[PDB]
Formats: sequence, C-alpha cells, structure tokens
Amino acid sequence: TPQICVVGSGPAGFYTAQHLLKHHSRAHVDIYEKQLVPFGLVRFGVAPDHPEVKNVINTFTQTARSDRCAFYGNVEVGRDVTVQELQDAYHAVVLSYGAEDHQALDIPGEELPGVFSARAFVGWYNGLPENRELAPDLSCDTAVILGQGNVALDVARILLTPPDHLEKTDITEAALGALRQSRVKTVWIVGRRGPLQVAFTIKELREMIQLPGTRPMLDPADFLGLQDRIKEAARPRKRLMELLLRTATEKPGVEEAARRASASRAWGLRFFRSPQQVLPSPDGRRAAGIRLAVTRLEGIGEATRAVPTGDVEDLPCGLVLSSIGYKSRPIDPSVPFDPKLGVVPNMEGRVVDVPGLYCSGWVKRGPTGVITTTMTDSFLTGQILLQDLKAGHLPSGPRPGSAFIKALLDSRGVWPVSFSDWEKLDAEEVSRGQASGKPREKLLDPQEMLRLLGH
Ligand SMILES: Cc1cc2nc3c(=O)[nH]c(=O)nc-3n(C[C@H](O)[C@H](O)[C@H](O)COP(=O)(O)OP(=O)(O)OC[C@H]3O[C@@H](n4cnc5c(N)ncnc54)[C@H](O)[C@@H]3O)c2cc1C
Ligand SMILES: NC(=O)c1ccc[n+]([C@@H]2O[C@H](COP(=O)([O-])OP(=O)(O)OC[C@H]3O[C@@H](n4cnc5c(N)ncnc54)[C@H](OP(=O)(O)O)[C@@H]3O)[C@@H](O)[C@H]2O)c1
Repeated sequence: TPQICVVGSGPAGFYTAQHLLKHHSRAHVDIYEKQLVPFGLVRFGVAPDHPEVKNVINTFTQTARSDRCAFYGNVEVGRDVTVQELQDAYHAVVLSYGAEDHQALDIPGEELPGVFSARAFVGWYNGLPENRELAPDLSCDTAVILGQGNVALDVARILLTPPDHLEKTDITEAALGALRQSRVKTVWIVGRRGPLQVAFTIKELREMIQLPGTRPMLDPADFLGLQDRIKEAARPRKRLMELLLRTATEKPGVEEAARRASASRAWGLRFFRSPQQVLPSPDGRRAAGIRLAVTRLEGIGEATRAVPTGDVEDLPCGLVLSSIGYKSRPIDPSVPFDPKLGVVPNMEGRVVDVPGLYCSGWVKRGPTGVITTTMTDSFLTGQILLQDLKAGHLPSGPRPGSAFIKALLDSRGVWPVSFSDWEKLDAEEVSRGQASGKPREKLLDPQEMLRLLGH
C-alpha cells in the first residue's frame, strides 16, 4: 500500500488526488490544508455573484468521500509540521499551496490609509478570516484600480453593483452592510499599455458593460488604428477587441442611450499611465489622489513595453486598489525557491534535485490561469508520479503515512479538522443562511469554529 500526500486543498490538490485514486487501486492519499475548511480560491477567491463557477466543489466532495482519501484541515505546513517530516512519512509529497501574496506597487504614499491590495479586498468580501476587520472607508466618491486583469474587473463589479442584487449570494453580512452605505459612484481601471494589451477576458468585459445602474466611459482616441492592427488576429482576442471597439465608437440606440442617461454610477478604462505616487490629503490622514506618469509604447507584438514621456497627470480619489497580480512565497526554507519567477523550480512537476518531492498548480507554473488549466496540468503531475512509482524510483519500503504525522500533531497540540468535521461546519453555515435566504452565512472566527466541533 503506497502512501502519498498533498500540501494545499484548492483545485491543484484535489485534481491531483482524483487522478491518483482513479489510476492506482490501493494507494492512499492524505490532503493537508492551513485554513480549517477546504477548497482554496474556489471558496475564497471566485466572486459571490459567480455561484456557477463554484460547482466543481461537487467533484471535490466525491473525491474526499472515498475510503482511500482523508482531509487534515487546520495544519500549517512549514510551521506546525515541516516538509522534511512529511517526506519521511510518505512515499511521495505534492506541493500545491498556491500564491499567498500580492505583487507590491512600491511607491511613495502606498502606506497611506485608503490604499489596499485587491487580494485583501477580495478576502474581505469572500470571508477569509484574516481580513474580517478590513473596514475599508467607502465614504469617498471616486475609486482608482491599478492593473487591468480579471481580478481588477471583479472588485470594480462588487463596488458598483446595486447592493440589492448581492442580497441572496454568499457574500459576508458585514461586507454587504458596508456596500449599502458606500458613496463610491465613479471607478477608474488604469493600465500602463493600451487596449491591445489588456489582461481580462470577454465574459467578464461584457458583464461590466451591462452592469445595471452604471455606464461606460471609454475615450475614442486611445482606440485609433485598432480595427487595423487586428487583421491577422485569432478568434479569441479579435472578438475581445471588437467588443471594446464597438462600445467605444458606436452609437447606442434610443433605449441604451437612455439607460446610460439615468445611471447613478459610472466606470471607465484609462490607458498609457503608470503609478508614480499616492497624494496625501492636506493634513496627511488619508489618500486624496494619485500622480500618474505619461507613457509611450515601444517594441513589437507581445513583448511591447511602456516608456515614459516626462509628463504627468494627477488624479483625485479617496480609494486606491492595487491589482497588479498575486505572488507565491517560499514555504519552508528546506524547499528550493526561485524568487524571480515566484515558483518552486521544477521539471514537469519534479522538484529540482529532490527525489519524492513534486508540485502542482500556481506554485508549479506561476500565478496565471483558470480552474480548468489548473485541472489538466494537475493530471500531468499525477501521471509523472505514478510512472515514477511503477518504475521503482520512490522509497521501496513500507511507510507510515498519517500514523506518524498524527502523533506529532497531538504532541504539539494541533487539532486537525477532518472532512466529516467539515460536513458539520458546512451544515451550520447552511442553516445560518436559511433566514436571509442566502446559500450560506460563512463562519469567520476560527476559535468559534473549533468550539462548534467539540474542542
Ligand atoms: C480573485 C480570483 C478570482 C478567480 N476567479 C476565477 C473564475 O471565476 N474562474 C476560474 O476558472 N478561475 C478563477 N480564478 C483562478 C483560480 O482561482 C485558480 O486557477 C486556482 O484556484 C489555482 O489553484 P491552486 O490549487 O493552485 O491554488 P489555490 O486555490 O490558491 O489553493 C492553494 C491552497 O493551499 C493552501 N495553503 C497555502 N499555504 C499553505 C501551507 N503552508 N500549508 C497548508 N496549506 C496551505 C491555501 O490555503 C489554499 O487552500 C480566480 C482567481 C482569483 C485570485
Ligand atoms: N473568470 C475568470 O476566468 C477569472 C476571474 C478572476 C481571476 N482569474 C485569473 O486569475 C489570474 C490572476 O489575475 P490578475 O488580475 O491579478 O492578474 P493578471 O491577469 O496578470 O493582470 C495583472 C495586471 O497588472 C498589471 N501590471 C503589472 N505590474 C504592474 C505595475 N507595477 N504597475 C502597473 N500595472 C502593472 C498588468 O499590466 P501589464 O499587462 O502591462 O503588465 C496587468 O494589467 C489570471 O490568470 C486571471 O485571469 C480568472
């Protein structure tokens, strides 16, 4: 009986466990997670107004209910148990811990109150325990978001959606409250390159264009030479550039021009600007604006880069959301790590120079890609592992698995959360939502969570 374990319970951990159980009839798989509950970014990242994306949880639940799979919540690898200890107890270990940081802006004024990263803002409305006291100040009337990817569109969208539409979703009661009292009425999404280089996709661009109660603000002159610099383009991108182009140079209708007429809120895209400094309010207590540098594009195809002209533009606002990407961090200094790419160095999932040690997901390929991309790349890691198994390259001797790790957890006084234990937490979340008609009301205090379980 082979013993294997995974580090992290988001999509890379679970899709890696499903492949192993299906193609090896006796292997046992244990999954370790630092949060008390499973699923990663499917629960704490995907927006609450996107319930259909979260349906992969059903396939995860089936994997976890199998008799050769076990879950161990509330365990922080590299702190409560080290990577070397798991390497000694199992025949193989799979690092799937994602990317827990945000890329920093690194400019004068970033520390001023009213400045936040998108990732801290998303964790706030999604119920991630460490951000439950974020208390963003929504009493200003303008918000500026830096960077143009799908993450930037999701915070602009929760900021501008009429609060009643968010009513029946799983958003936090506390975040819902605060959005009801917000004065934010204008949102700007600022990029350093031009339209041709945006990072978001079409389903997401189109929901923004149609968001009830709002209107779009695109400038006609940023869009010159578009419809020509896109002759040779492939279906995907060209379609996207024509939705942006339509929306920015074509006359609405009698109805659509009137929807735009009575809308209390507005959102716009800005091009050729780069974050230079956050401006302080007269007495310094908060943020009052952002000073952007003017830029010009030099280079060809993908590979184009933005260069500065020497000019500047000051933009007033009371809320700055930094959305220029996430980033992985080293977990345990015994583990290799490349600080330039933000990944664990590897060759098709094999950690460089570390027999028995593998990787899956964002920590294996970088912090980009959707759930389906994470899924199939995880299937690849699992194939390489099972072939290394069958050919005899893993420890050819009996290994204890959880019998040994559980003895250490006990001694250090760490209480692991099992899947049946999650089934209970899950049920309490469901009944707590029953009165307000939400699918659930998320539990946010770890201490209370442990209490509801009997400790
Ligand atoms: C805001 C946002 C919205 C997104 N929306 C979509 C969408 O709508 N559609 C889509 O298809 N994709 C979306 N994605 C992308 C999707 O989230 C990723 O493709 C996917 O979750 C990456 O999976 P992962 O397993 O690598 O990592 P993650 O999901 O991050 O999971 C890593 C897991 O490891 C745990 N962990 C971390 N450190 C440790 C440690 N030391 N010990 C133990 N456990 C640890 C984390 O707590 C977590 O549970 C979104 C991403 C973000 C950020
Ligand atoms: N529905 C979905 O499928 C979905 C939904 C949400 C999230 N996700 C995914 O999850 C992943 C993470 O996304 P993400 O939005 O945070 O990142 P992303 O997609 O890579 O976009 C990052 C942005 O920040 C910019 N940038 C980088 N450094 C900058 C700097 N120092 N100053 C200014 N701008 C800077 C980039 O501009 P530049 O282009 O010039 O460099 C780019 O606009 C993506 O793969 C996203 O697609 C998917």
